[PDB]
Amino acid sequence: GRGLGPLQIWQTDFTLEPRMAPRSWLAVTVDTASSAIVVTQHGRVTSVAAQHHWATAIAVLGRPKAIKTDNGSCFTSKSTREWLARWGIAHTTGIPGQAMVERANRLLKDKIRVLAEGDGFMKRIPTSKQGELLAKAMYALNH
Amino acid sequence: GRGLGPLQIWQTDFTLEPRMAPRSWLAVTVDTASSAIVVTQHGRVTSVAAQHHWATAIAVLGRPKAIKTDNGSCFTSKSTREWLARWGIAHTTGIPGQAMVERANRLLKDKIRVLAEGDGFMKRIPTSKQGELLAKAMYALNH
Repeated sequence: GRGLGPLQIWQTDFTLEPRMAPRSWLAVTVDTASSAIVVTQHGRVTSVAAQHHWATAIAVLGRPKAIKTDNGSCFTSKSTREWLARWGIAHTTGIPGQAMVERANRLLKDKIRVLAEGDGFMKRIPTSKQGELLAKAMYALNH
Repeated sequence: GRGLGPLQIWQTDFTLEPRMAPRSWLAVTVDTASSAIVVTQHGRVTSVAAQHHWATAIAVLGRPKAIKTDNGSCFTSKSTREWLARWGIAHTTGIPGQAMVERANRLLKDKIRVLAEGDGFMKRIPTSKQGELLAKAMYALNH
């Protein structure tokens, strides 16, 4: 039960991280209630990538009441609008307001760099090592 | 803080689900403290698949104190033993004891079937639809 606790509102963004190429587009959600982050990697910034990301974020965090994004085409497309309506999730792009996800993006890229360099990867992370490294970064920031 | 709450012990298993082919091996963790489930799909049952799965489960659930599995080769290999030691996670295969993960396996396969059939997929789920369907099943059982 929420009671008087924080409203179930996420912020979501994409951030480009070449250390994670070829799937260098990181989709990042921050739960504004808890500050928990979910991150997934994607080859291309698309509407369907956003939807795949949120499907995973819902599995992890539960179904939010609302999601805040910017006005990027992957978020304002008919496809994305319909996907969010299917889920019953309200969507805002703010006042024509997401400092928390901007912070998450920076903390995540910094952590990825630190972990990668720790493993001796000074440039791109080998593809076979990326999934666990990304999960380690998410763990590091959440737990 | 745990206080007097349940110990941070997981149960993990693999279960084969042809509706999810070609990545029909589902790695399933249940957190015995909360009954939360994490599921990932894999093409082959291997030590590294187990490790990839747990990396994701740690991102979602936090680092457990211990994990219970059976004596399958993917769990008792030198590779897996070393990976768990790297993380500082105790590993048991029990008394030469994981009813909760067996229940999770059944609830998950039943839910996958229901969701798939709801979408009109009476046999294998099209590959492009599997990730979101699996995430939906995980959501359904956790939230």
